[PDB]
Amino acid sequence: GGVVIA
Amino acid sequence: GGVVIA
Amino acid sequence: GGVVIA
Amino acid sequence: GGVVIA
Repeated sequence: GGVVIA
Repeated sequence: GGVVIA
Repeated sequence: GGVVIA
Repeated sequence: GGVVIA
């Protein structure tokens, strides 16, 4: 599970 | 370039 | 599990 | 370049 702002 | 959530 | 701002 | 949450 995760969140990426890139 | 990329993003992987796996 | 994680969060990345990059 | 990249981000991996795995």
